[PDB]
Amino acid sequence: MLIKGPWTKEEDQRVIKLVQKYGPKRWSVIAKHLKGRIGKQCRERWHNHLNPEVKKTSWTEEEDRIIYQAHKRLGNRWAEIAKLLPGRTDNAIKNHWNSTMRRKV
DNA sequence: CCTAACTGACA
DNA sequence: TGTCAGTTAGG
Repeated sequence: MLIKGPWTKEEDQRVIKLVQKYGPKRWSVIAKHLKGRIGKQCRERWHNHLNPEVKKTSWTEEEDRIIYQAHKRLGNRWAEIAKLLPGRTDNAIKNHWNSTMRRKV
């Protein structure tokens, strides 16, 4: 039967409302309503740039300058960079770098 | 280039 | 259980 695979439909529609109600710090409970997409699955879709709580402004200049600096000293510490960078959680700035800025300017 | 999607290791 | 560091997948 259908299980795992891409994350959408009865996936976002759940975490999307459950996060705005509880918050991204109860993945253990959030998971219970996602049927099989438990524990980590919910976190995977989220904590990146999905959070409707942060409009998809994306990288351009005022943010593209972050990786160029933040990574230059704390790149391998995406967790703290992300914390000091509201919006792009510990995943957006991580994959962005290793795809877009994969040249360590 | 851009976000999404997951795994292994760690706190 | 959640986070932390890196890699993978589709558009």
